[PDB]
Amino acid sequence: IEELLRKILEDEARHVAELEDIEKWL
Amino acid sequence: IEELLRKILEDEARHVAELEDIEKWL
Amino acid sequence: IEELLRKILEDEARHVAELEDIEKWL
Amino acid sequence: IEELLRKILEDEARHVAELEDIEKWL
Ligand SMILES: [Zn+2]
Ligand SMILES: [Zn+2]
Ligand SMILES: [Zn+2]
Ligand SMILES: [Zn+2]
Ligand SMILES: [Zn+2]
Ligand SMILES: [Zn+2]
Ligand SMILES: [Zn+2]
Ligand SMILES: [Zn+2]
Repeated sequence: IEELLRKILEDEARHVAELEDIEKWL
Repeated sequence: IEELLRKILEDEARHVAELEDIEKWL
Repeated sequence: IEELLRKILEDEARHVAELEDIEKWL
Repeated sequence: IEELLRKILEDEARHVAELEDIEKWL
């Protein structure tokens, strides 16, 4: 469970950064 | 932008799958 | 923990649908 | 599209916060 939660956390954080990039590009 | 959005949304769908498995394990 | 996981699951699923909308609109 | 993306990314940031709390509770 620990490893899976860490991976979701990582990916969610990356999404914030990617979506902020998209917002700026749009 | 379209390709990046698709990668993000596919990962969001994987999060549903992973969270559902965490629910089962808990 | 159960209630919080359910809410994240719900929201992730909604994001798939919203992001697929954005993909179509773009 | 920009407003919707902002709502999504703000929720992604909340998921990091919520997942981190779940880690602590577990
Ligand atoms: Zn995400
Ligand atoms: Zn991702
Ligand atoms: Zn992921
Ligand atoms: Zn499953
Ligand atoms: Zn999401
Ligand atoms: Zn949301
Ligand atoms: Zn949420
Ligand atoms: Zn916290």
